[PDB]
Amino acid sequence: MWFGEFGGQYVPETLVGPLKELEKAYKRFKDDEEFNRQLNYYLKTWAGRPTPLYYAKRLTEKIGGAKVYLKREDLVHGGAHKTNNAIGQALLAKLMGKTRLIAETGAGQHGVATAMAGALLGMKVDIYMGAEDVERQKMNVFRMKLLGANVIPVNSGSRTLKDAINEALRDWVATFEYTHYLIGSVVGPHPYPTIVRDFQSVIGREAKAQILEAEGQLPDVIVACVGGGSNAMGIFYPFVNDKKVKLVGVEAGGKGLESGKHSASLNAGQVGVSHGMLSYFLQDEEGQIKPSHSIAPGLDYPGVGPEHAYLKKIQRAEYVAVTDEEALKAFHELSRTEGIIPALESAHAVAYAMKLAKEMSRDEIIIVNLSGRGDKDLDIVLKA
Amino acid sequence: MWFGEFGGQYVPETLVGPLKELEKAYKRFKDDEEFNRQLNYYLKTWAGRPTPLYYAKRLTEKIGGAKVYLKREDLVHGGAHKTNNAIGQALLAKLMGKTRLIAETGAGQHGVATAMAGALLGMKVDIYMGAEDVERQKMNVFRMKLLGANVIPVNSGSRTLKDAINEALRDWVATFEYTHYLIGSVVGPHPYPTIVRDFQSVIGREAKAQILEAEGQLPDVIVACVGGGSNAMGIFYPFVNDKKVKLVGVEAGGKGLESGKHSASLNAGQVGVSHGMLSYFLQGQIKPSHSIAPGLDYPGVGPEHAYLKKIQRAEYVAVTDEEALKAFHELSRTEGIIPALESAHAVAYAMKLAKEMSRDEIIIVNLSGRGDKDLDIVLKAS
Ligand SMILES: Cc1ncc(COP(=O)(O)O)c(CN[C@@H](CO)C(=O)O)c1O
Ligand SMILES: Cc1ncc(COP(=O)(O)O)c(CN[C@@H](CO)C(=O)O)c1O
Ligand code: NA
Ligand code: NA
Ligand code: NA
Repeated sequence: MWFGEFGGQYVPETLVGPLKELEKAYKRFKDDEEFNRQLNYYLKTWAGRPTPLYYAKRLTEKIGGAKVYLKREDLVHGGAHKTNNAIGQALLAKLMGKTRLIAETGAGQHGVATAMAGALLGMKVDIYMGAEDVERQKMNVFRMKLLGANVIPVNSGSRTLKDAINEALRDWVATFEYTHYLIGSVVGPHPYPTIVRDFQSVIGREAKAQILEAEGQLPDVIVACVGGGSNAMGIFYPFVNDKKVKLVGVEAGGKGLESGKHSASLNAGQVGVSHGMLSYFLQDEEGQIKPSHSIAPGLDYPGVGPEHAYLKKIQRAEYVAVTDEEALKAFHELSRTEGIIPALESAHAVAYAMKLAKEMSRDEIIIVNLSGRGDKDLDIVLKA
Repeated sequence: MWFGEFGGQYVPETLVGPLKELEKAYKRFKDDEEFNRQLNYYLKTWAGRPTPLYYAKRLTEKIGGAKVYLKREDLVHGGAHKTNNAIGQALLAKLMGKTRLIAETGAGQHGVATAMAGALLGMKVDIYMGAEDVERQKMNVFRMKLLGANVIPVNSGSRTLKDAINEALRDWVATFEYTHYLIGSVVGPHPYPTIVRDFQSVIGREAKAQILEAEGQLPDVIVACVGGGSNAMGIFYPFVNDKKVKLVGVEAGGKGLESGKHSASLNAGQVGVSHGMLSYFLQGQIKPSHSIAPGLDYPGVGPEHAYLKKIQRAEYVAVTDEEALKAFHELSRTEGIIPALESAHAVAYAMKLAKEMSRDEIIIVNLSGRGDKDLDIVLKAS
């Protein structure tokens, strides 16, 4: 339940039962032969795993310091890492006898991933999405509709991701006998932070085998963007006990950390409770969760998962921020230099890795998690 | 040079030297270990090959006949099979000492693939695109620009794909010393039909190993959409000498074969010489095609398909806009895969064919691309 002081299960009594049933089923199926056979079968044949590890040679030589490798989650079916978790949980839900999936989404990538997994397994899918987010994600909303899902616009509160989560929790209270709430990041009440990290850890396990193949040794640094924290936990987790491997999480710096328009929960937030968890949140003086800002629509969650709060506290991982400007610069740079158009979320990680590589030796190795592709962001990049 | 009577190299004398230089370079490099080292390295680590072969269980059960497997070229970097050929030819060009790639594109996928390959290998890229196509492919034009390529609108003729090819040929004639014309399908003068097919044959080589792993036997039928014909040749070619494997190419039937608003060159075209090759073309003058699928816009077809049709090694059919759009929706809802509108033609035909076959028989459908590029077309139609 806990990662030191962070995490927990801060929910009404009506969700204790459902969460207990979920934890029970997860413990039964996580190491089950048939569950893992099916999961790996879908990840391979439908999602296209393993994704490659790409040496960005041109980008590396241009900067003139450390080698930059890219873990290519942009190539997963759906165009982002979210699919890995969507399949895992959707299959778990099917084996628990559930017939319906609900999920929140901000950027729309988790919504699409959930709609895809639901279609694959023959389940109903309703996606809760803040009305502000529906308005700016027309194409992802259309993708979800083509996949057979219904997108439910959320008009309560600030009409954003935090509000979508609140409506989904309210739905799940009444519908849990037949509905699984498919949370999309390492957030929410226990057991969700643990489950989502476990279903994304395939990223790190592949990346470890692939870097040993390419370089014969573990990397010096792993860099990943951090919204709620799932792509970062996925690549980090298999290296946590390799003590010489530095772990760097990159939050959205927005218009700057001192501007009050960013999504850097670990950097600038405070401890608090929301969505069932004790973690870091951007909060005002009256304990209200604040709206976050980022040019990357997927770095929109005002909190961060408790396992990242914990890794920061024990100083196992370092957390930094990169601005909208720096992320954009990286979006263009990677597109031009390596012929890969990254998601704006992922461009934050690329932006930091480029800064860091310049300060490091040519013998050293950085792995960047490229959490998604940039096709979804083309209009945003045009406008900025 | 020829596939039966089809193909050849019917070009002005100014193109003969350049084509002979390309032929010689290709013969040198095609089985060279060093060339193949670099090509396989980029296909694996950058493009993400091999793509999976997926058993569409829900689609199969619903139809109630043959097993339907999908070769997942939708998962290749860039979202379509075009990348396989773009990398192979861009690398060839690089090794020949060229500094610039030019390419035609209609739908914009070959344009993007060429832009990506050029960015990867440090080569200038100019994409010729008919002004009518530039106009309705806003996002692909923008992906190309983000990738560092210049898009040159074509305002001559009908301002579509055939005219882009004409302009690119005029450019290449002048600039071939340092420019490679990176043709996107199995069309044009020898050696292009052969080169493009060879660079797409990885699709079939994977699919063969994958179906032997999954089912312990070769498939009964392979189904692929046919524009110029590259994704179909890619998956077909490694099975040509497996006598019991049926090969089915699916052309764009458009508004219906009787309407004359389609792109079914093999079904309803006439044999003739154009773009340096003897093949089937729609027409007395060659006309622009119609299809809901922007990628099935070439008025002609590759000469190797003309040949397979004539010897009856492959069967060719047509699927309408309406049927393709139905299949786009069906695959999205039933399997959670949004296909390209081009590929949806193959899916549509495969669904018709599977119904008539037994439950132990196997169809492989080539899913040539993903449908993200077609979302606005499908929004307007539906
Ligand atoms: C491509 C990509 N990369 C990174 C992230 C950040 O999330 P993570 O920190 O859980 O990986 C997201 C989040 N996207 C979420 C939240 O808005 C969604 O609902 O789609 C993403 O879409
Ligand atoms: C996804 C997809 N599937 C199929 C085809 C048909 O081409 P083929 O028959 O050469 O495979 C295309 C063609 N696309 C070409 C022609 O317009 C282009 O310039 O982009 C495509 O983009
Ligand atoms: Na792959
Ligand atoms: Na945050
Ligand atoms: Na045609």
